[PDB]
Amino acid sequence: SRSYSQRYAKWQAKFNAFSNPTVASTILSNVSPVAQQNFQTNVPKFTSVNENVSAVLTQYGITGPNRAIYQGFGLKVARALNRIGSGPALVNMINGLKGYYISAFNANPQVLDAVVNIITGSPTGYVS
DNA sequence: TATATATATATATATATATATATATATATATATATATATATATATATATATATATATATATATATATATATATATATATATATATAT
Repeated sequence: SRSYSQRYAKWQAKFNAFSNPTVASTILSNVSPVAQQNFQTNVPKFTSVNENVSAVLTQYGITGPNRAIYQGFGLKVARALNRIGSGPALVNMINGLKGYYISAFNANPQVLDAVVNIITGSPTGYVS
C-alpha cells in the first residue's frame, strides 16, 4: 500500500527520469512502430462509429455538444465491444451504460437506442 | 706604352631622331571629375497630392480554412507515469 507522500514521491522520480532527452527518445523511438501498429489497428474501428453515429444524429436533428453526448455514448458501446465482445456481458454493460447517460447527462433514451441500433445493429436487452 | 675595333656607362660642345615626364602660349581631339544656366533621357533615394497593383507587418468588424497552444463538458484511441484489487 502507498500513501500520498509515497504516490507522489515515486511519480516525481519517474517523471523526472522520463524528461531526460535520451530516456524519452530511447523509449519513444523503441515503441514507435509498436504504437503505430496499435493505433492503426484499433482507431479505424472507432472512426467508423463516429461516422455512422454522426449520420444518425443528423437524422435526429442533433447539433452542437448534444452530438458529442451521443458520440461519447456510442464510443463507449464500441469500447466494451472490443474489450468484452458481443453477447450477455455486453448486454449487461449497455443496460448500465444507458442508465448512466440517461440519468446523469439527461440523454434521450430513444436516440441512445438509435445509436445502439447502429453499433450493435439493434437495441440491447435481447441478443440479436 | 700608344693605337684600333666591338660592347657597358659618365662628361665636354651643338644638332638631329626615337621614347619617359614637367612648363611656357593658345587651340583641337579623346577619356577622368567639379561647377555655371536650363532642358531631356536613364538609374539610386526623400517628399508633395490622390489612386492602383504587388509583397512585409499592426488594427477595426465578423466569418471561414490551415497549423501552434490553454480551457470548458464527456467519451474514444495512442503513448509517458502514479495508485486501487488480485493474478
